[PDB]
Amino acid sequence: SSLPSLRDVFANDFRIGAAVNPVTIEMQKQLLIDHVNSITAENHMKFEHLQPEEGKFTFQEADRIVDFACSHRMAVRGHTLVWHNQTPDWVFQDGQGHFVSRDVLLERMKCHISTVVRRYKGKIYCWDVINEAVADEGNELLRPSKWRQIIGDDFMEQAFLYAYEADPDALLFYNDYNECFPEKREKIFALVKSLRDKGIPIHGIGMQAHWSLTRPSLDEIRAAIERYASLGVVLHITGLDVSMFEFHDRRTDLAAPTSEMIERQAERYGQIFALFKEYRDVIQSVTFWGIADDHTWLDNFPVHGRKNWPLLFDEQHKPKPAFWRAVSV
Repeated sequence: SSLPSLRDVFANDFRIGAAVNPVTIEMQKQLLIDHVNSITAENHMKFEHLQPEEGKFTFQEADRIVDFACSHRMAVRGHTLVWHNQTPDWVFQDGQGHFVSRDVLLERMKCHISTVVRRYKGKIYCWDVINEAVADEGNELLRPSKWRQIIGDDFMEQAFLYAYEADPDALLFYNDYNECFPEKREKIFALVKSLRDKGIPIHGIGMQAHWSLTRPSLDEIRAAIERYASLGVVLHITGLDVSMFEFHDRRTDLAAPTSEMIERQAERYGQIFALFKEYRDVIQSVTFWGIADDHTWLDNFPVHGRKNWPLLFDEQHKPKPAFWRAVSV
């Protein structure tokens, strides 16, 4: 009513987005209409929800998400084309059950990318082409995956070129999490620099920002933004949430967040959006992975069956103290 609108507050700085599905669009419709000007599919544009079997395309739920966004003047981010998760086994197998060749997987990759991207061309302005290809642990640069194993390390080059051919007006993104821990930051920077230095059409880096109250520090976030911005790419914050639990905190029995967690989350969100507003010249969109605490994937990850309170609105869709600091930067 008298509440400020997130997209309006940040009109001059970046788009404000939310990850949704057909159910949460109904359940949180008014929040979305009042606050966001960008929408991402939380799951229904991943491989397994678009081509569950070869040649069987299931666009119904993704269509509903795109339809909602377009009927409310919201942009859409496409998430995601090539990922080591949520991809069916058929993609990598032949009739016998063995792994396909590099040429066969490339044909399947191109056909998926072309069919998916062409359908939403001119409604979807950018795509997370490659998701989470960098290793999250160890000394290696690249996480193992059947994509990488079968095609080789140039699978990402091919995926970007395929998406560019299908919609050359789209902004194409490398998207990843823990993007601000220095060791991983440098892997991501190295990987993207490598692709850009080969003329590969990668225009943006997606910072998932699945963050905690403590990690990463404001200094690590600032350094990552600058390190990524120095490549000349655009920056999207693609899956922002602020977990009430650190990585080591696998507690199951907390039925409400403490006054201290709520207060420290407000302060944390205030600091994060001040930092974003400061880098408004290179950050063009900030998407939350949800919008209110009645739906969050953090309820079940990394601990199944608990509850988390990661967003700017509570389960009753009322603004949290985090809301007020976020909009007053």
